[PDB]
Amino acid sequence: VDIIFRSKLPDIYIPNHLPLHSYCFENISEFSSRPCLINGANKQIYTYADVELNSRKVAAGLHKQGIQPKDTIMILLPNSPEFVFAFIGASYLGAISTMANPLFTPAEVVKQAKASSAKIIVTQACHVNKVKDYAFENDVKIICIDSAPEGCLHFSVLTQANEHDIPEVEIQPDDVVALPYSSGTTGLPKGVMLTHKGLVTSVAQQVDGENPNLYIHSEDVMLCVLPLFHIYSLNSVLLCGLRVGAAILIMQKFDIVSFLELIQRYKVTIGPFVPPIVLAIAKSPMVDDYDLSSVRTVMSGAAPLGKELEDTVRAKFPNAKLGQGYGMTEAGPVLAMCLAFAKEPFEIKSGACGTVVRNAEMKIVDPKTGNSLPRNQSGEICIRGDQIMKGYLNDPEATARTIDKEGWLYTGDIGYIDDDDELFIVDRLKELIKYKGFQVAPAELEALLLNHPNISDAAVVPMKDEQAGEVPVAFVVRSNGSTITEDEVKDFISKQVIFYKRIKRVFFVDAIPKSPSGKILRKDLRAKL
Ligand SMILES: Nc1ncnc2c1ncn2[C@@H]1O[C@H](COP(=O)(O)OC(=O)/C=C/C2=CCC(=O)C=C2)[C@@H](O)[C@H]1O
Ligand SMILES: [Mg+2]
Repeated sequence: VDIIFRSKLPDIYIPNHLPLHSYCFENISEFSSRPCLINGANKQIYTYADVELNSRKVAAGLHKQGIQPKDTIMILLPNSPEFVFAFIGASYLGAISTMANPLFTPAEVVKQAKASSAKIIVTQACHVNKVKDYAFENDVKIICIDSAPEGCLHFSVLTQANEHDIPEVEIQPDDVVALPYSSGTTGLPKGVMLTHKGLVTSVAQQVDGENPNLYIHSEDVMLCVLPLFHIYSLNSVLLCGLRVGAAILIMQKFDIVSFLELIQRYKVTIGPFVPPIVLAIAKSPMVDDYDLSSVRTVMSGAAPLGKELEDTVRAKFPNAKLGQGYGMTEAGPVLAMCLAFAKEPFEIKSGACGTVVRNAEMKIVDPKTGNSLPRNQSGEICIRGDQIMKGYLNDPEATARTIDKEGWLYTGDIGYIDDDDELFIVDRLKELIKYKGFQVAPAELEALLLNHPNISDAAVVPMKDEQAGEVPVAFVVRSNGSTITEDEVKDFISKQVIFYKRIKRVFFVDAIPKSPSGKILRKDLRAKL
């Protein structure tokens, strides 16, 4: 029998039959006039009424541009009001947003555009070159938020549409609304189908209930420095923020001065961070010149945090409850959330990544035997609930290997749950590398390396790094007679991938250690490194 773990919070009613926009704006009448989005770039403020109206206008505009229910748009933008309007606009149409890092290489953007069948790409003028040829050859519309080059439209073509022209639509709970990409537990990035039902469930698990797990209210100011094109910010900052009527303070890029100035100036109360930001707060001499006493909740997620950096937060944010959230794109994303963040807070331990969310089930499974494990025993973390993905787009085989027929998602993460129902992640079974919280799929890099005429075999694994958490490193077997150097391997990769996917070290070996099936012995390589 499976040994099942649950939240210390009771299950709540979740209205996950509601479309995502209907749910997130369910209580909008209570805070219609309140600030919703604050753009750090220009200090422009949109109210809740503004954001709902602009999203509806954009929905009508997208319809006019040919977006029908179940069609997909690609958002290729930094954090911005336009990102939000495009995302919520598509939701109103029963359509799908796929989201991508605007700093991706042309090849990376186009691969995702093709895989997702995006009909429109929403971007900035400076990135049109990345997609223009592909878009022309495939009649993909390009919409620019700043200025429109030839063969492109301006975003005003969407915002100038009449909100009353949103077509009648019957959106279903299992309809897809968001399509972030993730490599999951092995292989290449895949389209994660996140549904209305799924995202409503995930948001509710965090912010709804008499005692919400993550207590945020309509007088809070939440920093949005994490990228909205990744699921952590998209769900836990934007969607959760909207649901409770919080103000969301958007930053386009991290820089330490702007970060500190915005916190102090706007009296930021919620700080959703990742470990590199925590480390920057730890190290920067200028931090002591700022008043950070407004911050009442600091969360770290996306990568392990550690003890030294937890001490940093305590010292630098004297009024804050500090803790972690643990998510995975396929999981909706939140698996566990620090109960110190609750309206009636629970005691927590350092190094814990939270307690499994309410309205969900967790088990810990031994990879060797397949047996479910009791408390205080490490194994693979698995989760079950309405919040998880529908599956991978056009990839039932990968879906079947990732979520079983009893509804269990296998995370590829190793951890244990203690007597206080606190979850600790201790290792990663899956091949995924995390650079500053960003996914680096070694299979992608390995495919590139094997394409080189002078490389016989290759394996990409994480190496521990202070600044980035992990960096990708390559073990490379040179072809016979090859003299390819570390720098030459690095340059070959660097010309083809976004910065964070870059190989930081190459180790040249005679053979890549492999299992008798033909699979890389990655744990052995990590032990060596
Ligand atoms: N807290 C964590 N500690 C150790 N590791 C963590 C943690 N959170 C995520 N990870 C790692 O990233 C993987 C998931 O990567 P992915 O990019 O798909 O998703 C994410 O990283 C999402 C994280 C997140 C979302 C919402 C939120 O509120 C708090 C955190 C996990 O399987 C695990 O290996
Ligand atoms: Mg319906």
